Amino acid sequence: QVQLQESGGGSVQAGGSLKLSCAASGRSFSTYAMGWFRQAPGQDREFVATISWTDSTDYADSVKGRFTISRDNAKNTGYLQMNSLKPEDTAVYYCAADRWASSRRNVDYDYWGQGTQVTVSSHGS
Amino acid sequence: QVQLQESGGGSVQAGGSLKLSCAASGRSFSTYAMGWFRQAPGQDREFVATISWTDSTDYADSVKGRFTISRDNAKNTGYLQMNSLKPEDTAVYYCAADRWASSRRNVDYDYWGQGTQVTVSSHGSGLVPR
Ligand SMILES: [Zn+2]
Ligand SMILES: [Zn+2]
Repeated sequence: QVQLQESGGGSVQAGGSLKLSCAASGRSFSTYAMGWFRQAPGQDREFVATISWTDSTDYADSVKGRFTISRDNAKNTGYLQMNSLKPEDTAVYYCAADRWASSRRNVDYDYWGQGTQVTVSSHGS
Repeated sequence: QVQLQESGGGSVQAGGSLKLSCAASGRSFSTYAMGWFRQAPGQDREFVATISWTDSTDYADSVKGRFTISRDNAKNTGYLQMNSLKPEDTAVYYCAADRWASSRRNVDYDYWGQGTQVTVSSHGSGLVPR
């Protein structure tokens, strides 16, 4: 089992950047896949990116070329670098982990953080 | 002569990251030094970082190892990547440009943006990184 804690959220101008971190506590972090999901109010919790135990990555089409997922097993930490942020990215961002799956389905991850709020302004504001 | 506009500011959790951009309008952007300066409440506009027209960099001791200044001459844009943000970093951040400046002095830069606000939460709100 792992416990996860996200950090790095904020409220930024469109086109800006943020970096989210997810700090894991528990045994065998290197054996977990890590996922990022996001939920806007009155919307379903959606796949953003995942990284496998071998650093194989997967991204939603909506964030390809803008977001980068990574991990540092020595720090038991995962990261989501978010560049060229858009108002469509506003949401609570959750990190999730699982040893038995590495998919784009939220039901396939059994360990979740509490979430970090990301807010992005309108375009050209 | 260039016109500058900063973007990318915001409010962020202590320990987080931002990236500020400075878009320049005008001729010969690649011939200008670009500086970032910041003004916290009750403070003067202080040097943060500069990049010369030959890509030579200079950082304030308070941001060395956390901030990275860069430029994209093809996009007439400069950048300030800010990692491991601290409450000490809360300020209005200004970009400045000059063809004839090789100093940390705000009087050596003749072209200024209007500023972008950066607000970092309290130290206590930050986690202990591994
Ligand atoms: Zn599972
Ligand atoms: Zn000058």
